[PDB]
Amino acid sequence: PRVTVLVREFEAFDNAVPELVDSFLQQDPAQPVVVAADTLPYPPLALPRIPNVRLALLQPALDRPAAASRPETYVATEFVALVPDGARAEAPGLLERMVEALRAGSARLVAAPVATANPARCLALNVSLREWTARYGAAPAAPRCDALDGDAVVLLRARDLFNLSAPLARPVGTSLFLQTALRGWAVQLLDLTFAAARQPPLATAHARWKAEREGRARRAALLRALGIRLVSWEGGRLEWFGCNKETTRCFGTVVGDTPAYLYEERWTPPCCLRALRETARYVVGVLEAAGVRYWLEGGSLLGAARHGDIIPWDYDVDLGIYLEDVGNCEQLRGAEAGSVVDERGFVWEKAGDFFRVQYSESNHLHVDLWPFYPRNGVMTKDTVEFPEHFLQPLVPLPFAGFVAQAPNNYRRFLELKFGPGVIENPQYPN
Amino acid sequence: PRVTVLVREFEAFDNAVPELVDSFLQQDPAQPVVVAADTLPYPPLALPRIPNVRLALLQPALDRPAAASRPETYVATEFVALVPDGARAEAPGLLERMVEALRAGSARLVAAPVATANPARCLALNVSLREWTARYGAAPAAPRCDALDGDAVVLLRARDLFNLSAPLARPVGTSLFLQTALRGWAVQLLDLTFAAARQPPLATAHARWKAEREGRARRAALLRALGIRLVSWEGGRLEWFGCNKETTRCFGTVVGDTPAYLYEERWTPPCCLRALRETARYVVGVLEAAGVRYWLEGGSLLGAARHGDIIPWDYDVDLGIYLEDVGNCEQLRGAEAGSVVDERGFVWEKAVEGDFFRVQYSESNHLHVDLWPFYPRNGVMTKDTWVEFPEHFLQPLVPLPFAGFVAQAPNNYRRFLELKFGPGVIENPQYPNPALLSLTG
Amino acid sequence: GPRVTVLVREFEAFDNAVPELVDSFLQQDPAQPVVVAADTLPYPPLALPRIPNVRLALLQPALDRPAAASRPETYVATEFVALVPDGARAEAPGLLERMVEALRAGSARLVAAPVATANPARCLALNVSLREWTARYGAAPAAPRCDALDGDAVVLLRARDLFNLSAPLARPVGTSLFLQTALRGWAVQLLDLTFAAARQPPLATAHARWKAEREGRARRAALLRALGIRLVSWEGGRLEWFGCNKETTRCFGTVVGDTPAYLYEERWTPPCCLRALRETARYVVGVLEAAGVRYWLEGGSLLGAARHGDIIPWDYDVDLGIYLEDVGNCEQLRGAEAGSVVDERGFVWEKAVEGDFFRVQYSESNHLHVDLWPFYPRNGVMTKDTWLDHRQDVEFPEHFLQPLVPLPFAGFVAQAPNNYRRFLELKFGPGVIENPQYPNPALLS
Amino acid sequence: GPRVTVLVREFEAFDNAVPELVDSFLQQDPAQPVVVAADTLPYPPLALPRIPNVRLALLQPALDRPAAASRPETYVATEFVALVPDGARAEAPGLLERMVEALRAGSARLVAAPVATANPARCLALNVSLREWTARYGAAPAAPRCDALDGDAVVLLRARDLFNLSAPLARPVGTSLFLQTALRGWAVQLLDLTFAAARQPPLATAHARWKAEREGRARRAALLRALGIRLVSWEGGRLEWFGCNKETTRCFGTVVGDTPAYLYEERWTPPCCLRALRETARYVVGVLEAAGVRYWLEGGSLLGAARHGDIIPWDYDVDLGIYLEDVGNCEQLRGAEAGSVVDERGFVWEKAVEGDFFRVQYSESNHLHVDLWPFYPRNGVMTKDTWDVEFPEHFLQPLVPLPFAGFVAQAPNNYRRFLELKFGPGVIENPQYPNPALLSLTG
Ligand SMILES: *[C@@H]1O[C@H](CO)[C@@H](O)[C@H](O)[C@H]1NC(C)=O
Ligand SMILES: *[C@@H]1O[C@H](CO)[C@@H](O)[C@H](O)[C@H]1NC(C)=O
Ligand SMILES: *[C@@H]1O[C@H](CO)[C@@H](O)[C@H](O)[C@H]1NC(C)=O
Ligand SMILES: *[C@@H]1O[C@H](CO)[C@@H](O)[C@H](O)[C@H]1NC(C)=O
Ligand SMILES: *[C@@H]1O[C@H](CO)[C@@H](O)[C@H](O)[C@H]1NC(C)=O
Ligand SMILES: *[C@@H]1O[C@H](CO)[C@@H](O)[C@H](O)[C@H]1NC(C)=O
Ligand SMILES: *[C@@H]1O[C@H](CO)[C@@H](O)[C@H](O)[C@H]1NC(C)=O
Ligand SMILES: [Mg+2]
Ligand SMILES: [Mg+2]
Ligand SMILES: [Mg+2]
Ligand SMILES: [Mg+2]
Ligand SMILES: [Mg+2]
Ligand SMILES: [Mg+2]
Ligand SMILES: [Zn+2]
Ligand SMILES: [Zn+2]
Ligand SMILES: [Zn+2]
Ligand SMILES: [Zn+2]
Repeated sequence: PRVTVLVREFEAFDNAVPELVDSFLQQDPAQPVVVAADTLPYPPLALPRIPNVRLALLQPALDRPAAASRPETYVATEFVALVPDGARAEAPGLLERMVEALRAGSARLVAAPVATANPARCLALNVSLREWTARYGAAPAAPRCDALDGDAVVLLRARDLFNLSAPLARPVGTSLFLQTALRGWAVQLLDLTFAAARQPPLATAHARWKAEREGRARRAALLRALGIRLVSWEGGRLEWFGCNKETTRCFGTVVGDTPAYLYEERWTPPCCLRALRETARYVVGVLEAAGVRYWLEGGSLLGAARHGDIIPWDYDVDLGIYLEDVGNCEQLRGAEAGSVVDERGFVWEKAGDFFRVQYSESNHLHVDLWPFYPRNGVMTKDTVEFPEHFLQPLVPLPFAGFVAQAPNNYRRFLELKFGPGVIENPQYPN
Repeated sequence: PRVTVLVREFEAFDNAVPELVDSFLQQDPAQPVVVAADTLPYPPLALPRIPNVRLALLQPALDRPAAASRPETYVATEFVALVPDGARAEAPGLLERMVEALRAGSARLVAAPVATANPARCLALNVSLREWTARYGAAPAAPRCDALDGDAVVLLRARDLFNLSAPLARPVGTSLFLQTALRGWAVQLLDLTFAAARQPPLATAHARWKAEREGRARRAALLRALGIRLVSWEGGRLEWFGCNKETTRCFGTVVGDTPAYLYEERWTPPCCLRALRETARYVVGVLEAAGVRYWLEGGSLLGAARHGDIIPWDYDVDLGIYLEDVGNCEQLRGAEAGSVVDERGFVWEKAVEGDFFRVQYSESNHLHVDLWPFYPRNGVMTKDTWVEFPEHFLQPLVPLPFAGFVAQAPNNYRRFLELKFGPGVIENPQYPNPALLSLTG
Repeated sequence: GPRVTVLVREFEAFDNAVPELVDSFLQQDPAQPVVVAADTLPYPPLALPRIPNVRLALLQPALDRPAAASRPETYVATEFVALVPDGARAEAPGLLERMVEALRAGSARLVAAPVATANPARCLALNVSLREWTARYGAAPAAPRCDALDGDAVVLLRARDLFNLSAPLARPVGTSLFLQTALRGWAVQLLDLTFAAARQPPLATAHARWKAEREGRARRAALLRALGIRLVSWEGGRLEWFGCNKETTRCFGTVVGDTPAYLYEERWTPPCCLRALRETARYVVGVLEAAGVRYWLEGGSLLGAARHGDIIPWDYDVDLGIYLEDVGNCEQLRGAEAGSVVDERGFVWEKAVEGDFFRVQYSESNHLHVDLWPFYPRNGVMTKDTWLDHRQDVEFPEHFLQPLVPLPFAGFVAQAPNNYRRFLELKFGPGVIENPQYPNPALLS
Repeated sequence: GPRVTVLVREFEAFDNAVPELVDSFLQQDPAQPVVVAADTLPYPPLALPRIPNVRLALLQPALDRPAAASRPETYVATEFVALVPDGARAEAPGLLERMVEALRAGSARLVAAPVATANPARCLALNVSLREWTARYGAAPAAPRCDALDGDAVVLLRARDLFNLSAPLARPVGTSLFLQTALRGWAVQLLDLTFAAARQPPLATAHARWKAEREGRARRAALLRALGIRLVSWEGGRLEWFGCNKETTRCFGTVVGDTPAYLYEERWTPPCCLRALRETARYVVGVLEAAGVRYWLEGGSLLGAARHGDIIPWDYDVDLGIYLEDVGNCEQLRGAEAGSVVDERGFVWEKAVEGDFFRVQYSESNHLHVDLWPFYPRNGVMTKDTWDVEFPEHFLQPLVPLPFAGFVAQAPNNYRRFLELKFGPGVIENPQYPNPALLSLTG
């Protein structure tokens, strides 16, 4: 029952890794221990320079072979225990007990909380790569859970850990369970408890603040690298890791009416959908303030009728307007002379049948406004047409968080425009 | 089929990779081809959907196994030919001709220029990790060289390529030869030319500007990641990638009197030495203008006597001054009352601790010159906090080259240094010792 | 499930196939843990792959290394370890795992697989007797279950068992390992799996082979001496000696307090020294008989003869009584009164300094000896003028010498007093024949 | 409960006072832990008290013992160990306790107390250089704080420090202990406490001392060779050598791949090998000057002369150039064209296998060598018809004196230029010592 201790989560400027390592060596002087890091920690860790204790440096180097940064190559045992900074081994044979639990149970990971101020708690977790989203909540079947929040020793087989795509990406507590929950693995939070370091790290408030800030930065870089734009929690809290008003949109220019996320087998990033909703809400309120007649058009009306929202692989919003009302709103008249950035940062342009409103100068998610005019009972443009009774009157229809205006009898309208059954038969990307 | 074509250097927004792939497949339908990218290239490359053409995405991903991001997974032949975008296969048999050249010569790498506007040139390259420097120059034994500049097809054994730490780090033209030259491997530039693509990529000024901006950013990040702080051409045309007046110094706060770079088995970053030279020259200029008697002290004097420069693993500069001259210098007078940022960004501080003065390069970069005031008492220079020495060593001072200018040193400075440090200190440098440092701490 | 560290110990630095060995295992598993152990850093360089799972363990002390750096168990983190000799190659995949599975399913603590060299391992029986400094090998009665192996094999066992031995990696490992496991009652199961031989085997030339065999023979002799094996025997009767001879010193050095050093080590007289004592006793008796000197077995030599016709197994010399008036008959004895004499066979004869007796030494260098005690009849009672402070040194009635009787001793027939039971009880006490004890029980019993 | 274990390692089986030593400590505290350590069972018998707190530790492999039996830490259950030499005696009660109090309150890893023998311990400075294979001793400038002790002292340190060393009990302990602790930068503090001497001191006769010293110097020589200490010096002098010489092979033997064995050891050239190289160079230069052969320092020899007046400390030969037209002046050189020549002082002169140069080896057995490269002017350029880059003749018109290896050699004029032509700009100022990591990568 040989288990390698692997230490990955610590701060070079303030850690208790020498105590952690010394505590395991007091129980077994030949205990295999691997401390992993991206660069050589400074100030020096000053680990014991004995063969069973090794520092694994994970970044590339001009003077090292490929194997030197592959952590599986430092681990020879069947099992591996991930130990966070702040833990120490006090009683003996605790790794042995965790191994027995793993072999007895049905969960590929077992875990023991560390008696810190934040000992690990069970969590439910779903990961939807298609929607770039990870959803956390309370774990119904605890102590069997999908993920942990807080400090714990996690033990699993080395062949399971190191066949993951990113086994030691930081923060481990986020990165590991995103990968294992996606594979359908469970973690059993055992009743065993590891003691805290007798001299804990981050004792001052300044040190904790510094560490929390570095940790938030690592978590944000991790989620961006792995395609998680949104972390949501049971109870409503949202964590965003995508585009915003001062960045570019996530996918950039489209070619052939197929954005890049479709070729990645994903749908629209949720931050982009959020920016579209708020631009739809903004434009609609501007149009209504100026007394401009508008209705939902094209795919936006289709999504409104289907689920009251933007079709989740769509990437813009379409509204129709009465051409004779264009003069009623200041931004449109401005848009005819040139680009107009208004007081809220939105960008209105004509560019030349329609108008386009972009979320911001940098973020080019947009709403298109298509002007129609009644020529003789049918609405028509000049660069397909439809009867004007569909606009007399217009009906309320929930869309993108607010109440939009839609053609009356819009299901009939939508089957006119797209064919029979379009609401019930979405054209899923493949 | 013994060679796998591997395409790493191209841009998603403007490339000729489809023509490249097609050109090799027209010569052999079964030719193994791997296009490597960090993420899925957009717009779609639309490569042929055949078993011998694979798109390798090297970034880690939540739904992929470890092997998916390891490039050797995608290659099953003895050799790899790195092919830059813009090249095209025209004459058949070029790859197998390059294999024959490799087997018969002594170079680990063989290369063929691509007939673009920037065809590959043979280069010398010396890589010193201790001094964080990559020194390029003209190749004395061309067409045997250490590195190439420009477009070439590069063939080598897959075993050799994928044993490197960063075999496909971009730019390949830079990271490959940094790694192979450090190992002492040669590349042989053959008398063979690959043709250029018939529709070349990046054919507009705007497209090339975009590509060059992105390539420069990738190179700067690569050199920092690998610890190359200085790149030179024939000892000149310096390109810096380290610290400067507006940043922190490279190694930050020193703990235990041993800076971080010694644990990394290296010497002082050359950007830090450059800043130390500039600060010493500036301080000496100020002290002489104000009429302040100074001399090189400690390891600065030792370095000056040894080779006229800072000892290349030291990280500061020490000068002695006459205490009664302190009042002559505005900055030193100001430093007694508090920290002073002068006209040119240098920070002058009075040590309340050890009773010396410290001049820092900038507010953010704490590379420093230390100033040690002494005062005579019965012919012996002494101070009140802590070795004292006879005053006659200062009567007179003598000129001594140091750090690119002429400094002042005690007369008989070899005797001076020997009394301070021991006999033979000038001839017997205390070279850094990683093994010992690993043992003592 | 099973993790096995490959550990290489048996190779020559001047000529070996370790690179091929290690590379063959890396071809089956790139992260395969491999430990090469050596006493000093091999030159020319081994040039192993400088990868974290391949390590060089140096078993030498060094000024800049902790104690752990030369203890090989700190390099092995796995449950199991496989000792692999140079000249072997990993060819079939998963052989180590099949070995782990056989060990777990069997009852032996060691399992082994031959290597397809010109000398593949073979099953042997082995008895070790430290008290008699002897190792006895024979044919395996219950093959493929053995006590020892002869020849090349991969040997797999638990790290905790290997590294709890006193000298786990002493060379030659093929000798050293099974001396330690057989003494503990452990068995090695010879499995029906075969590792392939190296494609470019080491020691390809006759000259390189010949230098390797002599270096190995020197290491084996050093190992056996270090561990106190003086004699190795094989079924068929063949003997290898590793102690005394006519041309060296005797094994133990000067004896204080009647108790030689080996008895405090809980061992008996080395077999090297006993053989020489028998050769010297046989020779001296022949000289005295040919010279017409009446002699009889004395002291511990007579007691050993009465018990089992041989030297007592913990004694270190031989004693004979002679008639003083016969001394002049023997050329060596006449010479010995004038000084030290080295005779026709290299035996050394001297008249001692202590107490009016003669001593015959096996050689000039080897001081195993026969002591000759001259007696003369006073009035029917044998006597001498100077006495040693032993309870065994007394007068005795001449009728015990009239006549002498034959009695086997040390491989030949010797002359003994008649009624030698009563003779022995008179000088040692009642029941001496039936109650063996060490030369002086107040110190060691 | 006691917190120090007395440990005895330095004694001779044939003549010791270890029974008196043990008894004296047990008299102060009958429970005092005592370990006597030896490589084999001491004979004649020590006959130590048969009590649980007195133990004999035999540090020898044995067929019937567990690995732990030969590991000294196995025998020590206390925080501290006191190494006590034979000839010492415990009289004043509570001396070990004062030593523990001294160690805890000071900043030295080791504390020591002299034993009042005829050779009481003295405080010494010691610098250990593994790269130069040298131990330099001297007077201790900051006594009572030392790097090392000479003479008889009880030494106390933590068990975890002592048994963490590679060779904690290697003999003689007085040498091996402080080589290990001084290398680590640990201090020993010589306390103002004295242990008494044994009432019946061991080794009381001249003959007994003679035997003890003979085996002790044998142990020291084997210890220093095993640990890679080739040279011991006192105050820079009184050299004591433990390497190669005129009668032996050179330390690193045959060089494969132009990389001598000492580089893989992460060390530089052994000092005995450098000493023989200086002697051979001085001799060869003396011969060539007497015979009228023009020569000059060449290659790395010139580089070492220009940099610090000596052989570069990780180089292992010496290179000189000569005028080919002058070779006939020297008898040894003339003989070398016919075959190998062992001259009157044992040096071996040979004309190269292939490569047209001459080689002078230190002796028939020791192959440290000086190479001579003959050049000849072909219109103002020096050239050898075999290939040491060709160079212009004016660098030798005239030659200049240059200190090298303890004597004055001839160098090309403007040797700074000369070296930069052959090695590249700034070569004198940019020495780069061996890089073992780079050696481990490239081979
Ligand atoms: C043992 O020595 C090594 C130095 O080689 C050091 O790293 C380690 O911490 C030491 N251990 C103890 C317990 O002193
Ligand atoms: C995860 O998926 C299940 C459906 O399989 C769902 O009911 C559950 O609520 C999801 N978990 C979270 C935390 O949203
Ligand atoms: C992945 O799993 C397989 C099968 O368990 C194993 O052979 C391989 O070593 C694993 N990869 C690792 C540990 O990197
Ligand atoms: C990989 O590179 C290392 C040098 O760091 C070398 O030791 C090893 O042999 C190389 N492996 C192969 C297969 O070339
Ligand atoms: C080993 O001892 C056993 C036990 O008496 C005996 O049966 C066997 O004959 C001996 N074998 C050898 C080879 O001496
Ligand atoms: C000796 O065996 C024990 C168990 O019996 C084990 O814990 C220990 O690691 C072993 N020691 C060595 C040095 O292998
Ligand atoms: C030891 O080294 C120091 C510093 O290098 C030096 O001052 C001292 O003289 C040296 N001592 C001896 C005995 O060599
Ligand atoms: Mg702390
Ligand atoms: Mg659109
Ligand atoms: Mg300083
Ligand atoms: Mg007898
Ligand atoms: Mg006797
Ligand atoms: Mg040479
Ligand atoms: Zn977005
Ligand atoms: Zn810098
Ligand atoms: Zn014997
Ligand atoms: Zn030498």
